[PDB]
Amino acid sequence: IIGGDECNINEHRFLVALYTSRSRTLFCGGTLINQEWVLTAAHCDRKNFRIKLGMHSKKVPNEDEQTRVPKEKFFCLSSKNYTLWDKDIMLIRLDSPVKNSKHIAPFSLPSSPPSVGSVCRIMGWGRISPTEGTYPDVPHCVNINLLEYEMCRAPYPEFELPATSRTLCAGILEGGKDTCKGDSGGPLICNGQFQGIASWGDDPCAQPHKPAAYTKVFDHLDWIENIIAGNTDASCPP
Ligand SMILES: *[C@@H]1O[C@H](CO)[C@@H](O[C@@H]2O[C@H](CO)[C@@H](O)[C@H](O)[C@H]2NC(C)=O)[C@H](O)[C@H]1NC(C)=O
Repeated sequence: IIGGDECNINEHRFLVALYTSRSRTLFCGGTLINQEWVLTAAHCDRKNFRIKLGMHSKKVPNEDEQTRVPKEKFFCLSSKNYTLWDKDIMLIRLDSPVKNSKHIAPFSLPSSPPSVGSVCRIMGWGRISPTEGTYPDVPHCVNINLLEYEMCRAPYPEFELPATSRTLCAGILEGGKDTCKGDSGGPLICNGQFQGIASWGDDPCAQPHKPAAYTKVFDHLDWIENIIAGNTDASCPP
């Protein structure tokens, strides 16, 4: 996360870290949405990975950290394909439930739709330098604005982005605050609700007028609810 500061140790109880099984290299964030399910991005999928819950500092672990692994992973399509404007979502059922603790608690799915002009917060253990390779020991947090999706189209002519999407466009027009490498898959919290999943942004991060795309959680409520209810034939919004 560029342009923020270390998160308060109590403000990210739902934030989880995806890391490799062997080197313990952190590669994405994610969000605990109840006692046994996590939402992250489809681009975060790996054949083998672990999920750390209740983590703040990497080297000075919270006493109540828990580790889980995916028992099941769900995607919009059997191909697990996604695009720059939709389908970048993965729902994970944990191998066993977690109990709430000082540093662990889920973020409920959103109950209202996101409103343009809201102020949102992002958080993760990604790079805190727009260019370098400075990865923090603790997660950082920063506030950004929810923009009209139309805003995300013009800055990226190479992607020929369609007029509508299943993503939210968020950032700061003047630059300086942004998601960055290692934060993707993590949550975008807007006006108190879990509204986005970090999908992609530009590199270097936090450039002026280069906002980032976050998969729109709200549009996927039916799909999420149906999978959790045990309807595996559920479909993402067309
Ligand atoms: C999922 O996406 C992959 C990669 O974008 C698709 O595989 C490509 O298919 C096209 C032709 O259909 C070829 O040009 C590429 O060589 C393929 N592989 C690549 C780029 O690695 C695939 O079609 C998609 N799967 C679906 C739609 O089921």
